Amino acid sequence: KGAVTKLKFNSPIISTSDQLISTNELLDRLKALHEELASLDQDNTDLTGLDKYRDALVSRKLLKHKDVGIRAFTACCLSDILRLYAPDAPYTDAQLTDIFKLVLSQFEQLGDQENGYHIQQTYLITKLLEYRSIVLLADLPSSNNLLIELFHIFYDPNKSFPARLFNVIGGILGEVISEFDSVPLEVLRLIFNKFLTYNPNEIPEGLNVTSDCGYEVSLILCDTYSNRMSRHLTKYYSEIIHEATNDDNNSRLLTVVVKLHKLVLRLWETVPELINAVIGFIYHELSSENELFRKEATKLIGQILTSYSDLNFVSTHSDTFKAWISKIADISPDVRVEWTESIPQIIATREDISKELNQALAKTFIDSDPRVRRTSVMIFNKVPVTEIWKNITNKAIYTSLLHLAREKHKEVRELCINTMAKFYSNSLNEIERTYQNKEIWEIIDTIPSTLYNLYYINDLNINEQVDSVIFEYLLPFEPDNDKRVHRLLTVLSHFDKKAFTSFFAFNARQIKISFAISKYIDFSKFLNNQESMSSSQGPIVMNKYNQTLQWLASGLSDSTKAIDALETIKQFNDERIFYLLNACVTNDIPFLTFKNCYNELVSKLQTPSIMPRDIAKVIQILLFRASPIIYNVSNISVLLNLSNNSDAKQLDLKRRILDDISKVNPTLFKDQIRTLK
Repeated sequence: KGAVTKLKFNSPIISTSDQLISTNELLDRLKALHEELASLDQDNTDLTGLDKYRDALVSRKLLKHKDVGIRAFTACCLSDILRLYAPDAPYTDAQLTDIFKLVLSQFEQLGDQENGYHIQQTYLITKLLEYRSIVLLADLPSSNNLLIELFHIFYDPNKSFPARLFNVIGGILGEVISEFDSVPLEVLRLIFNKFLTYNPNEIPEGLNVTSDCGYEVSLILCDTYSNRMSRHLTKYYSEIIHEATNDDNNSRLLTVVVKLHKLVLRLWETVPELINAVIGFIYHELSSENELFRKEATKLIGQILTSYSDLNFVSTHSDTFKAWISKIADISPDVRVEWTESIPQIIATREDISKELNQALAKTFIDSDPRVRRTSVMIFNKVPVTEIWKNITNKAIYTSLLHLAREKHKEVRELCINTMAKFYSNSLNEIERTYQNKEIWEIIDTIPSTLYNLYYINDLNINEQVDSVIFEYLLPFEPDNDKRVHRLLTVLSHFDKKAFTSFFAFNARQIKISFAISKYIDFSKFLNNQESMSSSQGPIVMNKYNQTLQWLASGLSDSTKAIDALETIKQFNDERIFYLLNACVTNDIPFLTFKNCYNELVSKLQTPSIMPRDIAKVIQILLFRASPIIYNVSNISVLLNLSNNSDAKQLDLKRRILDDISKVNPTLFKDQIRTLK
């Protein structure tokens, strides 16, 4: 009881009828008492001649005093009283609650506008944490309520606390909760909901210095006090699902589970150290009876594998990861698709996995359900070709791709043809060849040959597709004149006998179709003026042109779409269009000017019995079979011996091509030379 320091303050604080103390005087006195009790040392101090104020600083007349100042100083004085006397704990539970219920009022006022006493309030919250005198609130018959109130004060939106106390607030709420074993679910919501209600990088502005207390606090507790929050996180997730399931509403469980997943997703992006607390639940969700939950669980893990994190998932939670990829055989196709729909992002976000993916995708490309196979081929469409050759490298993958080209399913077949097509084009204008990647090229080089084989199954639809596709990726109409032949050879490089026969056949028809469109216009210009409405060939030519238009419309899926197309063109009778069209079939035409007349021809038909749109998509795919593309000026490029020796895999092609181009009929060939002599 005897020390070196002693309380110097010895003035009345309680105002009675006999002896009263004005507000100001009492305010100043409490100020002195406060400033002194703060300098007093815990150990070396009398403390004996202080009890007088111990029983005075609890008078309800002061705790609920009008003037905020008195209550402020009183709270500061009490904070030190608990400090000094500690651990003796002088005040009883009753008196203690009245004090902790007053301090909360201070924290509440600390958020509101300055009452001219924030300094004292700041000292309160700070000292109450430094001396750990705030934990005393944890061991009370009303700690639960005081806890909920404590959090509501800081997490109160209508409040505005300085970024300076953020670290302090996290300490208060941190130590106070670290004393609880079963924190009210109400408190948990308030703490976790911040990860959902507040999401940064949402509004691209100038500084984003806005910041938020509730959020930062949640992070402090989930980071600094993760060891104690993880235990509660499991309770929260478990309690929520529990509450929503028993809920009279049968359409709430699925709505709440989706949020929890989003919460976990956010937690993993901020504090992936707590995900281990509820990682177990998810694990079983995947193999849960209800597929919906399995679908959501699969989608969740799929989103986590695409979010930035200081920690690794497949490394930390490998048990669940294997369960994730194990959904490639899930009974529910929806779960399968939901899975395959995440691969694109993952592959474009990480390269960590290149084994499980190739093993799963291999089965996904041959799954019974068409939906998944479609979502599988979509990969080569969404994710860039580059990332494709880098990540996936499985043999079955490519093979299965080109395999679906001959599949009965249309929607899948169509998408496939187009995909594996553009893929081939981009697989040559970006990725090169090495001593290791060439192991799979034998599949990408056989693509052009494959497409041409589709002409054998004989199908108006397929044929049209192939035609439009080839001249869209494989053999383009740009950019120069040399590179065309260069690639034209790289395309015909890996070609089987059927590929060539069909290749040449597709050309042998071009000269015939050309002889048609040519006359088509010669018979179309029939109405350029009165000629033989019933004179010359009127009764025969009419049925000549009318029966010739069906010829070029017999190789089209919708013949009734062509006969009406060219028929309306006959109605227009515009010499212009007739010129371009005719100037695109007269054979022997500079590839350059061809692209000019063609491009302008299809563009002039746009936005003019039905929309001309059809006429365009019909005449276009009709010209690819008519107009000469490969059998033109390209002859000179190949005519010029680009090789003096070696590279025999090119000379044989030069032969294969020219040898056939000459077989067309030298009927006109051996004539030019004669006129030249």
